[PDB]
Amino acid sequence: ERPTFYRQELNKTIWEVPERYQNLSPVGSGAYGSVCAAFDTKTGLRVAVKKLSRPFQSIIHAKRTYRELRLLKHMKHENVIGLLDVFTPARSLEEFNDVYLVTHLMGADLNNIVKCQKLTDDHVQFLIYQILRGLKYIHSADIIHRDLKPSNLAVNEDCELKILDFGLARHTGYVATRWYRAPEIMLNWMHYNQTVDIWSVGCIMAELLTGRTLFPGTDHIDQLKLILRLVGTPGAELLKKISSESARNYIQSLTQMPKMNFANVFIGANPLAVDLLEKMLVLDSDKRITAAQALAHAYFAQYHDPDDEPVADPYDQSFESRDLLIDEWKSLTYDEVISFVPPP
Ligand SMILES: Cc1ccc(-n2nc(C(C)(C)C)cc2NC(=O)NCc2cc(F)ccc2Oc2ccc3c(cnn3CCO)c2)cc1
Repeated sequence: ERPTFYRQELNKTIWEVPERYQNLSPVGSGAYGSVCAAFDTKTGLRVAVKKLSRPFQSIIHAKRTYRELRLLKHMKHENVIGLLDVFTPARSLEEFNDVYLVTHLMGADLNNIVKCQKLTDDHVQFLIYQILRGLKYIHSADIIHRDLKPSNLAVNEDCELKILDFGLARHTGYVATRWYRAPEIMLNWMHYNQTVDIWSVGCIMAELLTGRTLFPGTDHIDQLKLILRLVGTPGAELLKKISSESARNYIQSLTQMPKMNFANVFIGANPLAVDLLEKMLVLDSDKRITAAQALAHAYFAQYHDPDDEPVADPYDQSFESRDLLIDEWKSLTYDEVISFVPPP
């Protein structure tokens, strides 16, 4: 049975939602959509609702819409956002033009937790453990997040964490994606692997330990300069792996920089935290630690449980290779909306 919908304007966006979702309030807004917090009067819990902006306006938007809904419908893990509800006011494919996605509202993002709580080393252990646990699951579905940063980590007052991706394309509480980006993806060095996300985790962990952005570059050139000042310039073995000629010629043109000893950078940190950082912030991603390996690191001895670090069910990404028209991406999305089944 179709719920009763109501309409409401909030910060210039028109929201049309089932009456179960009330007290809508803004969380974030950018070119691709907006997110509000609300109260779900069915369950008595707070939820976040994402409305895609004109999701079938172009091929790239239609495919993004479908990708997000496919992925959110698949994610079933404690440390990753999951889909509580997906709805449209439209009563048929013909009038389907808006998609809304619903998840459990977490207290805050990882930035706001730093303002509120004083993160001891135990807190850092627990928070990074959960990121890696969620990343192991995500990577096991052959998915790379690519956008990990503190604003994409949702945290409650109990310091329980979930990975999400706002996906709104915001630019200047601003947190730049580039500050957490591995150099090999930022500069298109080579066909990169899943451990670009581990680079991001290292940057986040560093910031949780020190209170400051590890590499706050103002553009990609300054970003790389800041990175190489810590980890040193690529040596011969890694340069040869930079298969982009333009990228390699640029790196080879820079003044060589020595690698720093992280024990002298992260003064007073748990030695095991320093050791993990040294394994995540490896320039050569063939040598960078994976999420599964990092979960086994002695830094996480208090939390690590190999029988409770689950992997994902097989995720069918054959849609990624298809070249479809807007109306075809729209119809596949509509199918996925209609087939959704709430979790129990
Ligand atoms: C084209 C594209 C775009 C994105 C993705 N993508 N990829 C992932 C992976 C699996 C890779 C991590 C996740 C997603 N997408 C989202 O995470 N979409 C956000 C979302 C979805 C909802 F259904 C409802 C609200 C949403 O936004 C929020 C915002 C803040 C929130 C919550 C909760 N707490 N808090 C903190 C404040 O209290 C939720 C894939 C493709």
